[PDB]
Amino acid sequence: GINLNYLANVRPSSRQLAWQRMEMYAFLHFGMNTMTDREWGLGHEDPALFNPRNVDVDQWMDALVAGGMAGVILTCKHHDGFCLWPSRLTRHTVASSPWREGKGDLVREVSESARRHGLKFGVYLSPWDRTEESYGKGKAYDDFYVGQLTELLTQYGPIFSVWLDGANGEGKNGKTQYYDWDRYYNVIRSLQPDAVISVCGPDVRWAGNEAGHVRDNEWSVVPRRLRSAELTTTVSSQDDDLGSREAVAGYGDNVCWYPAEVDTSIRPGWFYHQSEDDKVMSADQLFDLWLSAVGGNSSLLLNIPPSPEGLLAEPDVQSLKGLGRRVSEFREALASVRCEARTSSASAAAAHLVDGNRDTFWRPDADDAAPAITLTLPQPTTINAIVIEEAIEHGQRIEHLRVTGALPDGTERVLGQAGTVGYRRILRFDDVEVSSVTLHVDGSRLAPMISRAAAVRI
Amino acid sequence: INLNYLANVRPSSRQLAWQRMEMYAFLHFGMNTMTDREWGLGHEDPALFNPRNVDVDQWMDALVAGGMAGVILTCKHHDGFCLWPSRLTRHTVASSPWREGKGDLVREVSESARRHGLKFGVYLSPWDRTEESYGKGKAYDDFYVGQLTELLTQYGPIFSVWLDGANGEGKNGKTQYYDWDRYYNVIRSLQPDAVISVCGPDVRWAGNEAGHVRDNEWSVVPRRLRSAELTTTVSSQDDDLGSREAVAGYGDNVCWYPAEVDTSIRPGWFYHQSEDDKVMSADQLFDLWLSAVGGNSSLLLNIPPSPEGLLAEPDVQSLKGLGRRVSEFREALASVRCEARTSSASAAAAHLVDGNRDTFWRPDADDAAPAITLTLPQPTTINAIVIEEAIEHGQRIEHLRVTGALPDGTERVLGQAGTVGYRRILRFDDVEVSSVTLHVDGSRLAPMISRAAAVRI
Ligand SMILES: C[C@@H]1NC[C@@H](O)[C@H](O)[C@@H]1O
Ligand SMILES: C[C@@H]1NC[C@@H](O)[C@H](O)[C@@H]1O
Ligand code: NA
Ligand code: NA
Repeated sequence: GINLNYLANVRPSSRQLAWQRMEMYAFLHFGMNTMTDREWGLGHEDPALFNPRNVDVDQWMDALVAGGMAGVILTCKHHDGFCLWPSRLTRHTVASSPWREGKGDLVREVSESARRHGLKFGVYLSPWDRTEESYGKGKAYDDFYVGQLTELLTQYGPIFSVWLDGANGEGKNGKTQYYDWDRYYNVIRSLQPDAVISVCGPDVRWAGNEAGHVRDNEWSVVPRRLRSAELTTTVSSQDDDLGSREAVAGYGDNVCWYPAEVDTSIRPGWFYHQSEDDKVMSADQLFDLWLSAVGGNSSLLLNIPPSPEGLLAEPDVQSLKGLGRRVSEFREALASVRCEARTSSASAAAAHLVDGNRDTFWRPDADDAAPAITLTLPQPTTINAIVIEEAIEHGQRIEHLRVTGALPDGTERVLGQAGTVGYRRILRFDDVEVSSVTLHVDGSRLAPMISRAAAVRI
Repeated sequence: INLNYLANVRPSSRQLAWQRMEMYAFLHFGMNTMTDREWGLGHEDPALFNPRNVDVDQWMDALVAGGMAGVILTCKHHDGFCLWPSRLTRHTVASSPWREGKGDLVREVSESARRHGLKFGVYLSPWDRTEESYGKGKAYDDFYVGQLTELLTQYGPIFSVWLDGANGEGKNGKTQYYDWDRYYNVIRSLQPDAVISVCGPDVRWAGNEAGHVRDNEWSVVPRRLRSAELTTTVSSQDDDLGSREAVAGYGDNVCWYPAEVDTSIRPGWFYHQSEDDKVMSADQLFDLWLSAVGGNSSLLLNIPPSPEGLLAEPDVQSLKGLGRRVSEFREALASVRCEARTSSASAAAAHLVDGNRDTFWRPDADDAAPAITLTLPQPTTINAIVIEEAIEHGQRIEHLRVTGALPDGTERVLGQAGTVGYRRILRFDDVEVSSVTLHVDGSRLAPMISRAAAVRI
């Protein structure tokens, strides 16, 4: 009652695959709310309030390179409506502020610094707008919104992500703006075709919470309706199960590649509050989050907000530095781990599991009824995770994995189990000394294609 | 008019990769080959599909000698006979005596194209004169998506899915409103790198099937053109689709949708022995290649195999001569020595002459007369200039005048063109010159030019 030949062959586009390989990148919420100490601004704030001191975006970018970020998404306009560049379409921008004597352009500062530091740059441009007078008027706000997309996507170099937040607090009897999303997506495709359009867009799906929670099973192949879920019995982005066989079977081919992005902040708020400088996630908590998301088929978008004194604050910088060192050490441990890989079938391809090469993989024969990989360590070694990666250019297929370990006395234990793998599963467990592990890939949609398997000590 | 928008409309990665193929082949083959028809009536007996000695390697060798980059097979034409054993119908090769009923011509072509280094594409006719669900609405969308799913998952990477808008039902036949959006989700999800062509958003049917190339071909056109073959009107046939006058009213409702000129080596698309004396010559095919690949148009050239299983000798000879003339042109081109000088931004003049498609010259924004002079080492007989825009970043040139400085120090106007886009090849009579100057005197914002050359074809 399920079409595996379709589901098992749904694949990322070029832009989705390149985005997936970024793994973790940063959010920067900065703007009028940094000055008023707000999470949501009421709107119509006086631009005179936007006077941050000593802004030094290279300090921001140095910290994000120390945390191993692949890129940065700036809030160019948040829901309050204040624009961080001198848009020709509104006076509610940095050109009406005293910052840099009215001659400032923070989108220009950030995008040029990001480029010098080897970080890709993306833009957040809030659909909801509490200041713009055309908002709630229909086509007039669509024209304004498209004009501001055109400014951001033509004047600031390559854009890797356009992030379209669905949050809207108009509520009961407030303004109604039916956005022309289709029109917006033609603007973004035409002007930055390599960008991913995220959240209220077709390329990247909001994981469904903002607390850093990661699903036990995260399917990148989901009903196509989820691309509309944030745009205006219901299938919602927050649902735990979006892509099981049970959930998707009745949609047939009305399914697509729409992979999750887990967005969360290093502080309780998105914007900077000095009151929260003792509530900054530590390096160890950030690394547990990175292991959970980037080892859970979810890209990680971590926000770190600059203060009204122009900097990323010292606790945040320390946590970023710590996170980048933990991830650098883990990636070197992964790259350098040695073991002999043996397989249940197709032994000629076993070496593709342990070659370091994300474009080679092992695929069991179609009649291998118990696909498995055994990784034998050079001597008894203490491990506490396995890492497995599917060659997702060709689809996402794994549905269950059981991991067993053979201990040095030759007895065996089950170390852990997982459902989905996708871009990467990092299955963690208690520290255990083993001579070998066996990954039993005992549920899959058609034969799985695995580009890496490893046993490691985090 | 909004030049900051229009001058920045760009191809997607798949559209850029497709444009770099330049020319590739169509193979119209199937039931109509056996019935000697251009359009089949439908419900033909599969026993009539009995070609002798089908040898797809003979076809792919001939396409490699013609310099094709890939091949698009008619997997199912309007008559509805399928060249692979689909599970969705019995109107296929499985019900024919070919290959004792155990054949798959889509497999044979796709595997032989891969062995020959040719990309593979699929033509799957939306109009179907046999399939029972045609005209019922969603039941035909289910059949059609089933067949896309077979073709896009069983045969390796697919570079183009070619969705013909031709339909001969007429006023009292069957009515089928295709679910195009559903079809595009199927093709994007199974073959994301494929370009969806004709009745699709990635590649635009040029609007004739005679090999005619527009004087001005804009890849940036009103977005409504993507729906023009899907059912004052704007039509794919209009000579002017993208001038400032035609597009200004549309604002941002424009997109990148580049033209493909499709035509056949014979008067018909399928093989007719009667047309064996009507095969275009190598010289005719190479004039068509210069016109289209020098006219911001991809060229899709059909060569039809016969009921005897092969591309016929005149076709092979024409393809061979075409490939020889193209290779000689590419070598005359890579052989030219010239110094480039520019009107502004001299630091990037060398990007015009480096052979690198990813470097370009762009004049300064206040250069009022952008120009390139190409000086030859000694007087040299030429008869074309080649100029390419860096189309990854958009299409901007609107007019070009080419002058020649002769060895006596006098000068002439050699020719003029409007658009450039991927490549303009501007041809003129043989002339001996010391240098040429490409005066790019109309553009949407500052143009970005990745190649300028003067050559003798
Ligand atoms: C990333 C978060 N998305 C919801 C929005 O309401 C919050 O203010 C942050 O921008
Ligand atoms: C390529 C041509 N497109 C129109 C169709 O009616 C013809 O038979 C050919 O297939
Ligand atoms: Na590998
Ligand atoms: Na160049």
